[PDB]
Amino acid sequence: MEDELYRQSLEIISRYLREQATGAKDTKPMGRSGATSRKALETLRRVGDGVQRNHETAFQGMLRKLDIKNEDDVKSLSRVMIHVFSDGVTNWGRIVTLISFGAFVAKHLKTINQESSIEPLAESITDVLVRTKRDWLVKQRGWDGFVEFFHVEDLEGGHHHHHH
Ligand SMILES: O=C(NS(=O)(=O)Cc1ccccc1)c1ccc2c(c1)N(CC1CCC1)C[C@H](c1ccc(Cl)cc1Cl)O2
Repeated sequence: MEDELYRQSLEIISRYLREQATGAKDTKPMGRSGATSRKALETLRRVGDGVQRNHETAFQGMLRKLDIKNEDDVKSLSRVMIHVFSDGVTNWGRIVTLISFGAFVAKHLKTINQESSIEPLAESITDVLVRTKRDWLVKQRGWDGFVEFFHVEDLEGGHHHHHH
């Protein structure tokens, strides 16, 4: 599961869960390798946000039902996403509906001002995505492949590291 590429994987989804819960789209490329993480946060401003208005009728069917208000309502979902991925589609655009589901669950966790429940929500997506793509994200570089399949808002090109 974990790799040196995982410092560029989890840093896309833990930062976009905070784009919709706290407004933070990031301005400083992320820990270790993170120039691809900056490029992917630019892209999710349109491709992630467009799915918060196309599939959010199904997100409320799993957030009024689950009423996610703890880290225990999130760590129980790390079994579920094994069966949602498998191949996950190699266009990477089908994974965006789980990333924008997680960003709307993170917004319901900021209605009660929690944040230690949104750290395991990024892992319930991404640590389980690199369980089912334990060599396929490593081979395809699927986080750059996500930016190359859209590029709709990465016209700034991301990159140029700051802080860590
Ligand atoms: O690749 C996907 N594709 S998509 O979502 O864009 C397919 C779709 C098509 C039409 C309408 C809504 C989604 C995709 C991504 C994420 C998903 C799912 C599919 N499913 C099936 C979806 C069709 C019914 C919802 C649900 C799954 C999930 C989330 C949370 C919990 Cl508690 C349980 C489950 Cl099972 O998350």
